[PDB]
Amino acid sequence: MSLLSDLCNLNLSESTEKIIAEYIWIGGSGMDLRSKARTLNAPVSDPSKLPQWNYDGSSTGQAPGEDSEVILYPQAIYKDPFRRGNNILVMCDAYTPGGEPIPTNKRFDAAKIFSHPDVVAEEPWYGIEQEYTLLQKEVKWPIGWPVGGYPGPQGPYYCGIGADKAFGRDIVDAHYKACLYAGINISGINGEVMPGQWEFQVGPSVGISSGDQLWMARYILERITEIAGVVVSFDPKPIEGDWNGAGAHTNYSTKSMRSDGGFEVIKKAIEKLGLKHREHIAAYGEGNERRLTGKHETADINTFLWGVANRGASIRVGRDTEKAGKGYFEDRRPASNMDPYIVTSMIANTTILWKP
Amino acid sequence: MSLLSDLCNLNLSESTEKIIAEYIWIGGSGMDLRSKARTLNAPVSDPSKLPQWNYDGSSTGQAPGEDSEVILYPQAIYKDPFRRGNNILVMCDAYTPGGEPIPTNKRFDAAKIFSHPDVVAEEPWYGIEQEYTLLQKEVKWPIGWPVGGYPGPQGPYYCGIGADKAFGRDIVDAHYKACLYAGINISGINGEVMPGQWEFQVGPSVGISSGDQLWMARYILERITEIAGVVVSFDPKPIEGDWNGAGAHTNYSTKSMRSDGGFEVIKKAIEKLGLKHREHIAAYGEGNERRLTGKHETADINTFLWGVANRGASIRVGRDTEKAGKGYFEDRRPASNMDPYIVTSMIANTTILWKP
Amino acid sequence: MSLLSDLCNLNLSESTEKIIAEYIWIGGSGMDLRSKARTLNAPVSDPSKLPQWNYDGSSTGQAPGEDSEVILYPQAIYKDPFRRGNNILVMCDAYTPGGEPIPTNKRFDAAKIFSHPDVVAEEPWYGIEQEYTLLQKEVKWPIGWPVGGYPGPQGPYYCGIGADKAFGRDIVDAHYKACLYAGINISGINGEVMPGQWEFQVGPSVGISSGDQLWMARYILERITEIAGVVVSFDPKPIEGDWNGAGAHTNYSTKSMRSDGGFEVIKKAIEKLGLKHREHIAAYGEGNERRLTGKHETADINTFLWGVANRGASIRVGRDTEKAGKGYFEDRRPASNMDPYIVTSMIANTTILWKP
Amino acid sequence: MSLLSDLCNLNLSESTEKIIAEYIWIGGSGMDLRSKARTLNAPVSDPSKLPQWNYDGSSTGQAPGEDSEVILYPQAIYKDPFRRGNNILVMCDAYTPGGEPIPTNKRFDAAKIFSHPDVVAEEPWYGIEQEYTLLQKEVKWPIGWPVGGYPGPQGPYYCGIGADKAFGRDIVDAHYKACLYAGINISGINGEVMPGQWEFQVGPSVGISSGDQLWMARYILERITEIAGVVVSFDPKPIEGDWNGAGAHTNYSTKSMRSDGGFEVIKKAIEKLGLKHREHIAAYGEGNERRLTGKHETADINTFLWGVANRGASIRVGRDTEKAGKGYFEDRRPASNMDPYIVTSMIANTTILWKP
Amino acid sequence: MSLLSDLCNLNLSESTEKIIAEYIWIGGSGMDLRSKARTLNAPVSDPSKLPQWNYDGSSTGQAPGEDSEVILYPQAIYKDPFRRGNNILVMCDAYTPGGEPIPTNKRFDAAKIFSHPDVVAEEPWYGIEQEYTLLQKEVKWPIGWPVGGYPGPQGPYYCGIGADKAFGRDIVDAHYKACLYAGINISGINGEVMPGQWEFQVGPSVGISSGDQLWMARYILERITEIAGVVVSFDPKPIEGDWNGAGAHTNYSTKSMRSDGGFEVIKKAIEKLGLKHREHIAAYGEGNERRLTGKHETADINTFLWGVANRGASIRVGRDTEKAGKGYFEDRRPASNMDPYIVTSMIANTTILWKP
Repeated sequence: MSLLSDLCNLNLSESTEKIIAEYIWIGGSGMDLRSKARTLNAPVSDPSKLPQWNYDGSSTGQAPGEDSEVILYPQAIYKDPFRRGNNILVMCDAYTPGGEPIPTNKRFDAAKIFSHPDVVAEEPWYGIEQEYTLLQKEVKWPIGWPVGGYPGPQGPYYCGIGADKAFGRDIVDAHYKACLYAGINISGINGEVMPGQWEFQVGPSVGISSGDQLWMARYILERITEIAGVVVSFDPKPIEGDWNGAGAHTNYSTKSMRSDGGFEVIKKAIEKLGLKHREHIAAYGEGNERRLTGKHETADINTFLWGVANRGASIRVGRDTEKAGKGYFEDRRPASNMDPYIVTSMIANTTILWKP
Repeated sequence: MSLLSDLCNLNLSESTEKIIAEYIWIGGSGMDLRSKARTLNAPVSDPSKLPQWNYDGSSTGQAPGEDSEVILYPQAIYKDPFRRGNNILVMCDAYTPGGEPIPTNKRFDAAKIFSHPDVVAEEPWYGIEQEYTLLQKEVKWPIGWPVGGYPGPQGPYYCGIGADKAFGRDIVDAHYKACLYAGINISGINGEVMPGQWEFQVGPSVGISSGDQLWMARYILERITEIAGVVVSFDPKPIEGDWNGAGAHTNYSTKSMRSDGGFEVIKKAIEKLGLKHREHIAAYGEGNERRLTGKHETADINTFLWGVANRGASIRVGRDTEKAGKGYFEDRRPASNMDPYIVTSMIANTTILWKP
Repeated sequence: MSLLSDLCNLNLSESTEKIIAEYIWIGGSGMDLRSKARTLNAPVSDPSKLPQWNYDGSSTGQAPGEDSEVILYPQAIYKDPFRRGNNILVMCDAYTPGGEPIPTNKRFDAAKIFSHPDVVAEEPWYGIEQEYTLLQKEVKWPIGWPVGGYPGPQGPYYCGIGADKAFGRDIVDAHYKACLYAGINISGINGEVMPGQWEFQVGPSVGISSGDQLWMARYILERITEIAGVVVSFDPKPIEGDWNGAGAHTNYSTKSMRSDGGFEVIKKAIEKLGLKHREHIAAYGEGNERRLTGKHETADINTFLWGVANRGASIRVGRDTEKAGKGYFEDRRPASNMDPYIVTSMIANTTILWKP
Repeated sequence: MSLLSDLCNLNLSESTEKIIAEYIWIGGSGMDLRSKARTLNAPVSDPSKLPQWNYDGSSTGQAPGEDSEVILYPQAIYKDPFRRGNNILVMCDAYTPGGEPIPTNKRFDAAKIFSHPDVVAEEPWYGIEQEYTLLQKEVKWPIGWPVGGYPGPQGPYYCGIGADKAFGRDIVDAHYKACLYAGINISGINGEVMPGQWEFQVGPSVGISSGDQLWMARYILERITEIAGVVVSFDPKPIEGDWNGAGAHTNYSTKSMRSDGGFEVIKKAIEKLGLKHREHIAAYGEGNERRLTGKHETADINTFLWGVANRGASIRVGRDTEKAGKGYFEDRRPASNMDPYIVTSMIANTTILWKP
Repeated sequence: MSLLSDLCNLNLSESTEKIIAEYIWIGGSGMDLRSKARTLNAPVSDPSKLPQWNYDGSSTGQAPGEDSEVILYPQAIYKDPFRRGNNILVMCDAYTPGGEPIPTNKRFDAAKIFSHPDVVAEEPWYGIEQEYTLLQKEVKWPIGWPVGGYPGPQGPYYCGIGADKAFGRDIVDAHYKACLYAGINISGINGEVMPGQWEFQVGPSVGISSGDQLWMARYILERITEIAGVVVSFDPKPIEGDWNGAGAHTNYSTKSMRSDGGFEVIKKAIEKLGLKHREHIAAYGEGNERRLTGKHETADINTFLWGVANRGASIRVGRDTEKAGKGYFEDRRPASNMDPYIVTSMIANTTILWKP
C-alpha cells in the first residue's frame, strides 16, 4: 500500500538530529508487555546515560491505589527495526519510589545472582528454544484452521514447505530479519508438528543478556504480528485437542562443563537439579499442567528421569557430548510462558552455588 | 503490498556480517522436502566446510529407532533467490549416527557409482524435462478450471499466449528467473497440452549434479508457488479423466556417442536398456501405470519399442543425431514423481558398466 | 501487488551473462501465435547467428501425424519489453524437415517476391492501420460494457477522454510504450467509434519487414492484455449488430508515385488493382462478409470504386496527393484478421509486375 | 413470497362473473409469441361466440405503412393455469383488414387444406416430439453449466436422475402438470443427452389441433420459464461442439395406415415424401444446416436414406409397427424451430393430394 | 417462492382422470438409474396391465449397435410421493427385441431362481440395511463438513442429536415419510458415526420384492436429495482415512430356520456360505476391498471368521435369536453398491439349490 506509508518511512537525520527511544517494561499479569515512545536529543550508545521514566501503576495493575507512580530504569538498547534510522529500543524494569523493586520485577534477584563472583568467573551459556502459536483475528482459532474445524492429521507439517504445510512464514521471516538487524543473537527457525505453530532459537548469550534478548525478541514478534493483523499466544497448550503442546527448552553450559572431561560434571549437575525438582517444576510457568501429561514427547509432572537419547526424558544430553566428553544438556521442563530470568537464575544457582 | 514486505527485503550486509543458510533434505515418503534455517558466521563458498545437523526422525516418518537424531551432510551450495545478498541454499542427504545411510536416501549408491573411474572417464550428460501441474488451494482442481467443471478441449493451450490459454505464466517466469539467478543450469520453459500444466527443461549437467539441480529446482518452484498461494503436485496423472498425463524424459549422452560415429553405440545401448526393462519400469515412478496406458503419445507397460519418429515409442533418437552420425537419444519412460538419482544411476550402470 | 514482483524484475547481468530468447511462430489455424523461451549463452545482435528449434506439429494442428518435428528459422530480433535487459524476442517462420515450407507458412513466397530486383529497386512503403476489440475474461462482451446490454449511441467515444468514453487506455498506452521500446516503428493511436475498440498505426516500414513489425506488435499487445487480464479478438465483426465493424487499411507508396508526376502513376496503379480484384477480395481476410455490407463507411463486396473524399469508397487517394502530387493512396479492403504477408505481396506484385 | 401472492391467486368468481381471456398471435419473426388479455362480461365455452379484437401491427412488422391495424380470429379455447377459475386461453390468427390473411399467418392455407372433404374423411393423426434447452439469463450458458467451462462428457444425462446429473427438472414437471391442466394433449417427458435439454411428446391430436396444441404448449412453457427466471431457446443447435442438438419427430398416420395392412403403404408414403426432399427440407426453418451432418443420431441434408431400425435414416418405422403391418412412422428431419401449421398442412397435402 | 409451486401440486384428477406412469430402468453402469414418464388414460393397480415401452439404449451403453431399441417390462406398482393423486412409479426390466434379456439385467435369472417350486415353497424374507453419505454439490465433501478441514474426532455423531452433531437429518426424515407413503416396506432409521452418513432398514419383504423395494427406495432417496441440492453416494468407503465407511447387512431367514430348532439350520447355512466365500466376495461390488481391511468393525477378505457377539466376524447371530433357537442371521459382507437382485438370488441359490 501507499497510503500513510510514505510518512512512516521518512528519514530522520535529513532534517534534525533527534532520535526516539521506545520504552518497554514487563506488564502487570507478569506476561504482557507495554510500550510508550519518547523523543531524545542525541543518539545515545551507553545504556547508563539514559533518563529514567515512569508510568501509571494503577492502570496496568502493578501498584496500589494510593501512589501510582512507578519509576522505570533503562537496561539495554537495541536498534529499532520498525523505523530504522538511529532509533533505539530499550528494556526497562519496574520499581517503586524509594528503590524497592515491585514484587513482579523478577530481575532484581536475577542480577543479584548473576553479579556473584562465582558466576562471573564461570560465565554460563544459555540457548532458549521458544515455541509460539499464531491465532486468527476474531475466531481465535490458529490461522489456517477452518472455523470450528481441524486440518489433516499432524505429521506432514514439521519443517513443511508449500501451501497447506506452512501457515504464515512471512511473519517468522520478518522476525528473523528484524532480530538479526537489531542485535539479538538469534540462531535459527523451523516449523512444529502442529500447523500454525513455529519456533525460533536464541543463540549462546552470556548472563542476564539471555533474558534481555528473549524478552526483546518477544516484543519484536508481537509488534510484527500486530503489523500483519493476527495475534500470538505463548500459553503452553493453545488447543486442548490431540496436538503438540507449546513449551520451551533451555540449553545449559558453563566453562567447567565444556572445558575438558565434562561428563561427570554434567552428570552431577543432573542429580543436583533433580534434588529440587519440586520448586523447579513449580516455578517454570503457569499452565504446565496441560502440557506435561505423558504424551507428545513430554515427561510426567510428578516424576524425574534423565536419559541420553530418549525423547520422553525430562532432561537429555546430546550424544555429541558423550562422543567428545564435553558439551551441554537440554532442560525440557520449562513451559512456553516462562520468565527467562527466574529459570536462568535457578539453574545457575542450583548448579554452581549450592553446596549440598 | 507493504504489509511486512519492507522488513523481508532488508539488506543484512550493511549492519552485520553474518549470513543464513537454509537446509534441505529429502523427506520421509520420498517426495516431500523439508527445510529449516540457521545463521552462519562467514559467507562460505566451499560445501565441505559446512557444519552438520540433525532432525526429529520420528516426525518425518523415518525414525531409525530410539535414537531419533538423523545426521545431515551438506552437499552443494546455491545462492538464495528469496533473500538475495550472501544468503545460500544447501542440499543435504539423510544419515544415521554410525555412518550408515537412511533407507530412503538413494544418494549413497548414486555417489558410489558415479565415483567409478569408468563413469568419470566417460562423463555422462543428462537433460531432464520435468512437467508439473498447478492446482488451486481449496478444491484441488487445476487453476483456471471451473469448480466441478472442465474448460474447452485440449489443443489451443500448447505454448499458448493471452488469457484463457496460459494459467499462471507469472509463477513459471519467476521460477525461471530464480533458477537462472541461483546457479542451476536451466534451459527453457514451455506449456503443455492442458490448462495449468507447464514444463521446464534442465540443461546439460554432469554427474550427480543432475539430481542435485533437479531437486533444488523443485524446492525453488515449491517455495515460489507457496509465495503465490498455490499448491503443486508432481504426480504422473493429476486428472484421471482424459487429459494429458504428466511425466518426464531423460536426455542421455557420453563422450563416445557425441564424438565418434556413434549410431551403432546408441542403438546397441538401446538394446542394452531394453534387456533390463523390468526393474527399470519398476524403478522410475510410483503411479506410472496411470500414465503409460497406450494413449497420448505414450508406450505400454509390457513392450519396449524404439524407432526413428514413432511418437508412441518408449525411446526415440534425435534426427539431427542420425543425420550427423553423433548426438543423443531420448528416454521417455520415467514418470513425473521420479527420483533423479536412481534413474541416472541405473541408466549409467546399464549402459557403461553392466555387461551381458 | 508486491508478491512475485521482486523475482520477475531482476537484473541477470549482475550475476551471469545469459540472456533469454523467446521464439514466436505462426500457429496452425493461421491466426494464433505460440511461444516458448530458451537460454542463449551470449547476447546476440545478428538474426543469422541463432539456432533452430522445432515443436510438436501434431499438438498444434499444423503438421501431419508421421514426423511431428517442425523446424523453425529465426528471422528478426527485437528487444524484450516484459523483462528488459539484454533479453530479446525473435520472429520465426515454420518449415518441415527437408526445407519445404508448411502449407500455412505464407512468408516463403513473401520473401521470394520481395527479393525480386524490381521490388528492391522500388522499395515500397506500407503503413498499416490495425484496430482491435478488448473483450472481457468470462462473459465475452467488450470491457466497460454491461452484460446483455449496450452503452449508448455512437459518437461520444471517438478519441474520447475521461471515463465513460475510453475503456482501457492503460493497456493501449502500455502497448505504445512497449512498441516504441522494442524497435517497432509504431506511429500513433486513437479511439474508435464503438466503445472498447481502439487502433494503432504501424507507419512506414520498408520492404518485407512490415509483416514482422505488425506480427510482433500483435504479440506484444496480446501479452500485455494477458498481463492485464482480458482477451483481445482481431475478427472483423467482434459484435454483431448496429455497431462499427473492425477492419484494416494499407497505405501504399513506391518511388515513382512519390516522385514528380505521380498522379498518373497512382491512377494507373488503382486501375491495375481494380482489374485483378477477385483473388484480392478473396485473399484479404476471412470475415469480410460481415464487414463489407454497405454501411458504416464501408464499400460493397460486389463493387470496386475509387475517389478522393468518399468515405464509402473501397479505395481513395489523399487530398494532398491531388493538390501537390507525391503522396499515396489508402487501400480500405483488408479486414482485421488479415495476413500482412500475402496482402503486401499481392499489392506490390499487382503494382509493379503484372501487365494487362 | 408472503405478499403479492394472496392477491395474485385471489378468487374473482366469488364476487362477480367476469373472466379474463388472453389473445395470442404470432409476431413478425415467426419464432416467438405475443399475448395480451381482455376482460369478458360473461364466461364462454365455444370460440365461435368470442368477438374479434385488434392489435397494432407496426411494432410486429406485419402491417402496411398507412393502415397499421390487424384483426385476430379466435380459434381454440383452453383453460388458464396461471389464473385458474373460468379464465381461458385462446389462440388467434392475424388477418388483414379486408378479409384476407396476413402474409405471416401460415394458417389460412392449412385450414383450407384440412377442410378438404378427403382430408377430413381420412382423419389424420399427428405426434410431434419437440426438444428445447434451458439456458441462463445473462451468460447464455445452459443451466448447470459452470460458467467459463463445460460439464462432464455425455453419460448420465440422457433422461438421467439425481443431483448434478439433471438440472431444472422442476420446470419440466411444472410444464407437464400445467399443460395437462389447460387442455393440451401431452403424452410424456424425458431428459436429453445434453445437460439441460429436455423433451415432451404431444399426443395424437387430429388435424389442425396438433399445431394448435403445440403452439399453446410452447407459449405455456416460455411463460413458465419467464416466471422461473430462465430463457428457453428452441434452436436446433444452441451449443456447437461435441454435444447433441434439438429436433422434431412428426409422427404421421391417417385412418387407412392404422386400419388395414399399411406395411406396404408406409413405404409408398415415405417415397412420396422423399420425391421432393430439397424443398421439403427448405420449408422446415433456419438452423437446420448445422445439425444434420450424420452425427448425434442425425441424417444428412443432401441425401435421402430410409431404414427400419437405423437412426441415420430420415424416416424410421418402429419394429412393432412393421411387424403388425399397421401404424405410423417417424419423421426426424423437421427442425425444432419450425412452423407446425406449414409442416402438418404440407405433409397432409403430399399424402392425400400430391402425386408423383 | 410462492409461484412455480402452486401449479406443481395441482389436482389433475379435478379436470380429467389422466394419470402419470413413471417408468424406471437401470442404466449401463449398474449403480445409477433412469426416469421416463408418460400419460395413461385410466388408473391401474395390476402391474401386468401396464403396456410396454421402449427407450434408446445407445446412450445407456448396454444396447446392440444395429437395434438400439430396448423394451421395458413393468414389474411393481408403487404410489407417487412427488405428484400424489393417482400417479404411480413402476419398476421395469429391460428386454432386448427378440425375447432374450439385456446382458446387464441381473433380474431374469433372479426371477427364474425365485420362481422355482422349492424357493416359493420356502417363502424367504430378506432384511437389507444400506448406508450412504450426503456429499456437497461442488467440492465433494459431506454436508456440514468444514471445507479445507475435518470436524472433531468420532464422537457424538452415531445417531446423535442437535446442531453441529447431526447434519442434514431433514432429508433423511423426508425420505422416511416418503417411503412410508409410496408403499415401500421401510423399518427404521438412525445416524452413523461419520458426520453426514445415515442408514435405513428395509422391512422383511418376500424374495424379489426385497430387491425391488431397495431399488425403489434408492430411487426416491436420490430424487429427494436432488430436490435438496445434495448429491448422495452409496460407496463402501467414500472418504479414506480414520473415519468409518459404509456397508450393507443382509438378514436372511426362510421357513425352516425361523421355525422349530433353527439354530442348527442357521449354523449349516453359515457354513454353506463360508464354503465358497471367494466368489461370494467377488460377486458383491467394487470398492469392497477398501472398506474390508479389518478396522471399522469388519472382517478380512482372505480370512473367514464367524461368531455370536463378535463384530469382527463376517456373520453375526443375535443373542436373542440363538437363545430362542429360531430366527435369522446378519450378513455384513455385502458392499454398499451391491446389486440387490444378484445378492438375493445368489443367497437363495446357495441356500436351497447349491450343495457342497
